[PDB]
Amino acid sequence: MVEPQHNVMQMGGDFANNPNAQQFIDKMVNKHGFDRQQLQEILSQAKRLDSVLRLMDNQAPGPNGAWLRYRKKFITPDNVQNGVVFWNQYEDALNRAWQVYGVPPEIIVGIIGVETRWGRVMGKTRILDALATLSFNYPRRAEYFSGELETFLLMARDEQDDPLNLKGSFAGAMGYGQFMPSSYKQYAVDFSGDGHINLWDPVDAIGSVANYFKAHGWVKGDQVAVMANGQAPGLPNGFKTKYSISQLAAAGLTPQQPLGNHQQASLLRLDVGTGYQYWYGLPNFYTITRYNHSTHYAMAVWQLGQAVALARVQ
Ligand SMILES: CC(=O)N[C@H]1[C@H](O[C@H]2C[C@@H](C(=O)NCCS(=O)(=O)O)[NH2+][C@@H]2CO)O[C@H](CO)[C@@H](OS(=O)(=O)O)[C@@H]1O
Ligand SMILES: [Ca+2]
Repeated sequence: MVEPQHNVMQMGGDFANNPNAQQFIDKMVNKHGFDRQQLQEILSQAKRLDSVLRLMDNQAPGPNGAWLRYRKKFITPDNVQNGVVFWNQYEDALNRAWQVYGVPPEIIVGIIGVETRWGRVMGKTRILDALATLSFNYPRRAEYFSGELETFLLMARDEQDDPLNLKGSFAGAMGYGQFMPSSYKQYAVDFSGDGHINLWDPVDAIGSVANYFKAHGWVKGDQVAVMANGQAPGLPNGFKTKYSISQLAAAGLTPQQPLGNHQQASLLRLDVGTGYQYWYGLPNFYTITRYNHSTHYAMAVWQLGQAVALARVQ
């Protein structure tokens, strides 16, 4: 009947003699009451993906058209049309997310579009393999990923999922919005109302993205970014920069749209080939970068969402 297998203390597989894997198992047992043997069975099947390690290293911390190349990966007729279809298909959920969280449909549609092309590209890497690899064979971010692995196993246990069946990105991101396990834990919501938080359910994903945004400071109705007239070659740029509107004016910039009561902004500079395009980055732009720490990412999400919004009016 019951086979405890207390004597089976050594697991096989790529992480068999990994001290970090063994310590992690001990933690899961002590802290969460996991069965050591069940965990060894799971991790014995986990694969150490060298490709995941190489990519994490490649991503480790002009004008030549850099922004245009990034932009055209997302803003194309095919993509905008698929975005329109997604918006119309889930218009009610999007409007409800707007009412509940104050995050507009274009932002949610843009996020899900850039992340997975609205569910078409969810990822093919087993979350367990990615997280085990990064937790046990990647010292630089081992603590961060171990926390993600811990949360993932707890998630799988709770929602009764086979931890080995779930797939996603090389970093362990999941579903329509590519939520990391910790983001699922802190921000995912059962927006569909069936009692279960499913990152692969478009309705849940819509509400989850909205809640993530509100939690990270999204200001309802506030502008995201305003293009500037003029150039500011001397000034350092990027989503982390901060200048008063007065300083930017002194640098030779003027906003193309009224900035309201905003007194500061980040200076964003996009490489459009023929030169540079300067923008006043407002708080909501920064909020987008909280989802994925990149200026290009945030600008593509916002512009894709706007492109889809306009394409719907037609
Ligand atoms: C919604 C979400 O989960 N966003 C998280 C984001 O996910 C990113 C991870 C990325 C990813 O999977 N990258 C792997 C490489 S590739 O580009 O997919 O090929 N995609 C996800 C959504 O944009 O990663 C960063 C940094 O880890 C997290 O910030 S942190 O908490 O301060 O660490 C952030 O919370
Ligand atoms: Ca649900």
